[PDB]
Amino acid sequence: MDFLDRNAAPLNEGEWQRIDEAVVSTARRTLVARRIIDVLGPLGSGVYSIPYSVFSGKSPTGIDMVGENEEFVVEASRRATINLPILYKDFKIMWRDVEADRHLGLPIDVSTAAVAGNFVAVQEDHLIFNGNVELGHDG
Amino acid sequence: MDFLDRNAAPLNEGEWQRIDEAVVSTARRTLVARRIIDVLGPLGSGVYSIPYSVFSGKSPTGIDMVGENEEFVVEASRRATINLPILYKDFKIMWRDVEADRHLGLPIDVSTAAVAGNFVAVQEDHLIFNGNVELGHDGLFTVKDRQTVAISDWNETGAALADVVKAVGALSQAGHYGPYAMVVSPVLFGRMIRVFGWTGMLELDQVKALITGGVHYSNVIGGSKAVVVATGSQNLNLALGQDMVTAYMGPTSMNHVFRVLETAALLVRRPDAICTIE
Amino acid sequence: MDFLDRNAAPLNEGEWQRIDEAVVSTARRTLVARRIIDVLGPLGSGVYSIPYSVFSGKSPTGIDMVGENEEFVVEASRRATINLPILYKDFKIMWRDVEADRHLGLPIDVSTAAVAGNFVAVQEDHLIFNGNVELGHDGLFTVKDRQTVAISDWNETGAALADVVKAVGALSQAGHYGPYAMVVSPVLFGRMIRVFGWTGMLELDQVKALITGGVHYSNVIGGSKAVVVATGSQNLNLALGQDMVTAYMGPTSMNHVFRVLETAALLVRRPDAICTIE
Amino acid sequence: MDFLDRNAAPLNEGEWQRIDEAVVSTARRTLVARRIIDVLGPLGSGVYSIPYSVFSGKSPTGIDMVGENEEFVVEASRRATINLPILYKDFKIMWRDVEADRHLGLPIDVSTAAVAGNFVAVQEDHLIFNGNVELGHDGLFTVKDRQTVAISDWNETGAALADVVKAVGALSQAGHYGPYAMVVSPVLFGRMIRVFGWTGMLELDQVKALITGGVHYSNVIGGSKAVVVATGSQNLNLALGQDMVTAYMGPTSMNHVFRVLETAALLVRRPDAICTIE
Repeated sequence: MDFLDRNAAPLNEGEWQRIDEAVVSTARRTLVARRIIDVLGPLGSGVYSIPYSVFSGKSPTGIDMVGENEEFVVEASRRATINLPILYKDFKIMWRDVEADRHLGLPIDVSTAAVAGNFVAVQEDHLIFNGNVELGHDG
Repeated sequence: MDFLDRNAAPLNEGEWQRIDEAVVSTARRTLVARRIIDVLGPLGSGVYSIPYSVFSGKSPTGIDMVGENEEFVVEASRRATINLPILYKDFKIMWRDVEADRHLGLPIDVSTAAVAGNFVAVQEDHLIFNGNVELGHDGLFTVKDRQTVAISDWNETGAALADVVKAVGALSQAGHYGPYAMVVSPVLFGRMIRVFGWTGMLELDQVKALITGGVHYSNVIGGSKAVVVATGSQNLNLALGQDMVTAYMGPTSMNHVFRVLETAALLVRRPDAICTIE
Repeated sequence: MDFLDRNAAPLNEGEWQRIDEAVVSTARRTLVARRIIDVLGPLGSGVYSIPYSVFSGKSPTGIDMVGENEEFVVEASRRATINLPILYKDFKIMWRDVEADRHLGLPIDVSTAAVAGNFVAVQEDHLIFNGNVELGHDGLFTVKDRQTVAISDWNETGAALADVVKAVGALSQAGHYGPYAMVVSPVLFGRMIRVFGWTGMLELDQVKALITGGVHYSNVIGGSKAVVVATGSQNLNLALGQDMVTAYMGPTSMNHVFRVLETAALLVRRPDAICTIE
Repeated sequence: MDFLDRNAAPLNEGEWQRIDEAVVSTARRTLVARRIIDVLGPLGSGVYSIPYSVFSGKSPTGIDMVGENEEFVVEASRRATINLPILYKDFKIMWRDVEADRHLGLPIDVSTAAVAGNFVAVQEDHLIFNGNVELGHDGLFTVKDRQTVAISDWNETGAALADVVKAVGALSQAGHYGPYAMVVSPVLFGRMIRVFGWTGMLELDQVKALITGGVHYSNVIGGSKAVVVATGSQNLNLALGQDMVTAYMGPTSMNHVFRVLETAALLVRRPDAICTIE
């Protein structure tokens, strides 16, 4: 992916792997929704909005030796759409800490990244359960 | 030149070539001044200020069989220098539209850049017609030496031709023969679209036949005003420092911010070569 | 573009050529909007929805001697997105004829395909000009921030020219200079054909001298109304997904059913760039 | 093409050619219908009958997000078939005149051939506009599902324009947008040549601006009647069979005798495309 700048930053891959693992593990601890609800995708950055069918209707099932009838199609009661918001939060790693890890081996204070991961995970859950007014997302 | 980060923005040069085109094609649409007033330069970014002569006065010409007296030198009624400000506006290509180009193929919404280019061009015109108070510039409606003509009620037929004739009168008496050009606020320009007498053409066609440099219009000029110019680099020029260009500013937030900028200013070399009808 | 089964119909490619030309030669003779408004793309099949930016309102341009203030940023009045509907109608080639009139030496009767192309281009116009209620598409005659001019009684001479002048006033006041274009209901267009003044040429041609991007009519515009549009991809685009094409739909009985479709929507990028005379 | 028997006539190629050119050119000067109804074919030779379709009624049009409903079909409302009669007239060339025009140097008299061509073409037009009872053919004034408009007194100023506006209204209601063409009896056409009024143009030139397919006159439209046609091969056709040709038909006395023949028939694919003003 292009948008994700990972080369102008000073941090090595041995830092990135720690930071991402601290985010992933903090999410997997924090989240409730990805227990009750399955992940779809992931789809990449570029999908701004998704078309999705609404079924919301009760209809029978076919039961015959050859199944002549075609009454039994599942009907999309409405084929609506939704736009995918960004949830984000931002955190600083001090230049002192970077230069320390780059000479003295003192590891980055990735607890910042963990705190950001926790806060975005909380916002993900809040979006899912409570919805949001301004985005118009029903929850 | 290095002050514009043509390689630091994420955009490929095809997208640069679409963004510059989406600026230039709205500059050319929007600008009136460059149709009236000749461009001087462009000079490059470094030219922070320009000295210019102001021949506001009149002084006698010699006539002699011998050709000896030296009183008959032209002065410069004042000499002055004017500073070129930066005109600029910022347009903000949001980051996920880049990925939507990268993978969904739907190209970038450069219409932000077009709207910025329009806002820059409108500021260029606004500066040239009405010099900014804070910078202490003067423009064609603020120059104090200029000719003036009392505007009539152009709701009457032929009154716009009459006032144009007055303005060509005053310009001629100032020593400025044509070709004149004129710019009209659109509330009057609409009133110039009438049949005139039985002459078998519009009143505007009379004015365009007399004002052979053409009649233009802009909402930049206040309502019920017009300005008439004895065209040519002899009388007015528009200096360009850096001609209108697009410059990056790095990422601000995740989004990519770009600046459209131009440095230009009006030097009124002959303040008697202008009449405002008002 | 793969979902159209050129190979599953019985028709050979010469018989496809016949019917595609039968569609295109009826579309060209009826499409207005593609002559008023720029085609975006076409984006290709099934590009289901398009994000776009609406730039109503204004904010100040920066003029300063050095670039130090970041307030001067372009932001849309809203980020927006629109759903591309399908326009379609079907026609049913009878299976007998496909080898009956073959041995009459008749080329396949394409007449229903022409009728389908017609009804497609009619629904296209009806969507673009008049919007749609069910899909919620706003059209040129419905978008709420547009300019409006109260129409004069065009039974007078020059009244239509005066209303066109009013419309170009309301567009130019908003900073949208030409080339404009106009589309008029034929009940009005039939009264714009008048000899004007002593000029010896038509009021409609005076308008075309002013509205240089062209004047047109389509019966879709109900009653006495017209719309004047500041042309160009900066102001409006016709979004095309699937450009108009014919698609096979398999047998039915043994008769062959064909579909003609296009997917298109109106991108009102600038509501203020439109004025309706009504 | 055995029935032409061109070798059995005495005439050489240069003697024959002018007889065909005399026929063809007078047909071109006479055939009104082929200006406004498209020729189909010509087909084979003499082919006895053709199947065709009537698309009466007006199904709605598909605007939908998915394309689901299949009701939007051109519903072939009823099948039909028609038989192509021969139209013919015979012209006769005396052996005395042949010999005089071969030894006595005179050019061969062909003044009969063009009169046969004329009486043929006038019969073809009378067929197309008025049908034929004995064959059960119907024409533009006799097809049953056509629109009608009550003709006003075309001695009043503007009456013909107003009635054509009514007819174009009715065709618009049928969903036939243009281009329209129209054919008028001479008694009315001589009433369309008036100054329409202060509009300053002939009423006929108003109608020609509204009826862009052109206005025509013909003998076969008896009395105060006119017809308006939503042109194009999707609404009407003329099917020729054998396009107008001369056949040698064997001596009587020593006089050579020739036949001019035609096989055209009217296909009324959409009886709603026709309005008669009567």
